Amino acid sequence: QDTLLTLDTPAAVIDLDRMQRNIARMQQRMDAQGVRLRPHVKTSKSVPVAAAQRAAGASGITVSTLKEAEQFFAAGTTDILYAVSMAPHRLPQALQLRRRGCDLKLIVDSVAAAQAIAAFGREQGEAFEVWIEIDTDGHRSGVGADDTPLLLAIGRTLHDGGMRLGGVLTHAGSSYELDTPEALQALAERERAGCVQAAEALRAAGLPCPVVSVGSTPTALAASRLDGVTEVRAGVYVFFDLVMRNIGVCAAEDVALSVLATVIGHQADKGWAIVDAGWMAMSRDRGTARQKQDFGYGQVCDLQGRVMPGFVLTGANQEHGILARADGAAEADIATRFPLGTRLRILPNHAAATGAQFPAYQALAADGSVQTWERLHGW
Amino acid sequence: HHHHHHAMSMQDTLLTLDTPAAVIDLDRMQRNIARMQQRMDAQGVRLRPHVKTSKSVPVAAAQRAAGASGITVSTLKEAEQFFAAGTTDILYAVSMAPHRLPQALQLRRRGCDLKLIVDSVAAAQAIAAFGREQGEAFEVWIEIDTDGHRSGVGADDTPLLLAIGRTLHDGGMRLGGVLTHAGSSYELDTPEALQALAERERAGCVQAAEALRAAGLPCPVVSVGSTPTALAASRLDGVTEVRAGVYVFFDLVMRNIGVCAAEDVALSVLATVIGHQADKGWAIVDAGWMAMSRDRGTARQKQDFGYGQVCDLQGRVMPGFVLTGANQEHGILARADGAAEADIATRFPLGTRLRILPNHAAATGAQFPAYQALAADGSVQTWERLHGW
Ligand SMILES: *Cc1c(COP(=O)(O)O)cnc(C)c1O
Ligand SMILES: *Cc1c(COP(=O)(O)O)cnc(C)c1O
Repeated sequence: QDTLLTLDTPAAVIDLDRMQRNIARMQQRMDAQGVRLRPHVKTSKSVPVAAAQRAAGASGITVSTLKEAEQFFAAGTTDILYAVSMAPHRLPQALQLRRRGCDLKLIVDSVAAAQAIAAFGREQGEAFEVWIEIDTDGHRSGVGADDTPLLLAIGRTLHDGGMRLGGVLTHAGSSYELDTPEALQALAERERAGCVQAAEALRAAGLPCPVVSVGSTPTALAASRLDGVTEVRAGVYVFFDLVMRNIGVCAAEDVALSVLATVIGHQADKGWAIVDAGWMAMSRDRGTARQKQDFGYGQVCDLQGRVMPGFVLTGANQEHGILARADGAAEADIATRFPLGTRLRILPNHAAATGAQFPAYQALAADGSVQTWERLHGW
Repeated sequence: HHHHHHAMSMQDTLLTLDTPAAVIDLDRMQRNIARMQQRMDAQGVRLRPHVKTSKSVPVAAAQRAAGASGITVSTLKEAEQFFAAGTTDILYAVSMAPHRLPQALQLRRRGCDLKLIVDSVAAAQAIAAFGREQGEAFEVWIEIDTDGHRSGVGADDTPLLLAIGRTLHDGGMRLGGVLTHAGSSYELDTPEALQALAERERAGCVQAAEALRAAGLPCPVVSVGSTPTALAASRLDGVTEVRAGVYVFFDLVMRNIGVCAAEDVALSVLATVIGHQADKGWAIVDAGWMAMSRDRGTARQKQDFGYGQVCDLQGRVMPGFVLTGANQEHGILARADGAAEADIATRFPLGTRLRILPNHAAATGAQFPAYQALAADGSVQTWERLHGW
């Protein structure tokens, strides 16, 4: 039996009970709202994590790279949305996946990218399914929600060009800057309204738009109503993290991903315990620094997963993390509290960034045993 | 010529690779390798490169061919990979955890001349007890704290030096030396401050070695270094070797510290423009923080490069454009000075390929399974690197 006492450190540990609670909470909310859940696997890139999301009721997946679409298709998942503005040079890759039987959907937000897809699709005999990305909050990519002329020009380029105009999507990722239920509820409504308005504008122009897809984890969990929406995309919620805790959509005790670390030394005068989880284990993500509670490079928990308020990783080098008091004081006799060899678990600022540092997760069962769940690295 | 014809037809260049990709400019890397080795040769000290920046066999092979002596690793997985590749002289330069002793023993039993470090009496007792139990005289160095950065015994803490040194020597282990790493050098940016810190690091490590020797304890190696202090030390009297790693590529944090120029940076991320927000002057690229890493070490330095400095396809800097924001798989390219470029779509057309210089070469490299090693002829070769532990 591998267990938390036998693993080498650092290790990325998924508490499966916490993961299952998070999976149930999101699926039950999307059912309450009358929409499908299309989880975004870029958080975990792991076949068994996505399998648990599908078993609870999810419908298809969202991926952030074509490498994830290859991985998940090779595992039997065919309903795949690649939710990053399509690069024309990746069209041969996308064509090969569709010819193989993957129902791979692409997105675009410009006439030039829509023309490149439709021209290549006609040449190769492929009616690509393409969704139009809508910018509903100024966060990133997308056609402005009131830019009707651009929306229609892209829609007619796809539809008149022989492609399948499959829907519109938006991602209100500016939700990550918010931290009150009122602000999140309001942004969720702006995301819903803007995505529904773009669908209605396509329809009113006689163009097909069967899918309306919205979501980020915080807006998924905050939306009061989702009229007009057919699916919500969310991914980080499967594990949560401290940035999500600060946004206010979970508690620290809901975070299912932690990094198992061993105490390898101390600086007694400074009240530091040095652990073997540095920034190569945690990642350089410091999202909580700009939030109302800064957790440094992570929140310390004991080996049982009990949060230890007031101890965080105040600093990190590549393979060394510095555990110390959040209150700035030099904990007296730090080595007496955390002897050499003590194992601790660190909750991450950002679950997708920390998970991508590891070749695999250690999925922790109720009996204390672990099973290794590989995940994807690279492109 | 069957092999020849098939090989050509399969050769990648910067035009055919998928993006993002981590590209090493081999000519720049070789200048970096030569420069550090020449400096250590001129000081009469060994260079023991730290492979944690690249974790790539052919990069360490270039360092060894240039004259390096052994390597430094940050994990036992690195020691396993490089020993399998034929590197026998390996220093594991992270405070040794007792639970890793069986793996260290197996590596030594297979022929790896693996050196461990400690900075505590309890760690030295654990190594000596296991070495007695297993019939192994481990070689252990004592880590010295010469600048307040991280691990190590204070250079002037004689009683703790001797306690640890005697625990190892009386315990039947080989007390092989002292080492220090003056990582506070990353907060400096003037040659005055760097030269003075390099002198503090040399003086403190040598002080500890002299105190052990004055107690009758062996201490034949004195090992110092960070890339900034390796490049700044005036003198290395009393030092046997210098360890440096990031110099093999450099990055924008090193450029800001002042120990290289942006044109010495050998690692860049190849990216494609996939979109725009013309009214905000944004080009959107397919290198987000998953490609660049979340490192923002330049944010506190004299020039903030956001998530990386934009260069053209030929690798030349495009002044004033940086990645100002990054999400997982999207980077936001825009003016450093916060003006909205007019006509951003004509400046950076959809499908244009760019190269992004990183804040931190070790952090960006770790995001990739492999580097694309770019030769003078524009040909690339895939150079695998290690991920995980
Ligand atoms: C990552 C992502 C999501 C899921 O949002 P999270 O807040 O990461 O759960 C949805 N849509 C798109 C386009 C994304 O990139
Ligand atoms: C990384 C490291 C080095 C090399 O320093 P760079 O500034 O990273 O070149 C040397 N010694 C130790 C102990 C290190 O961790």
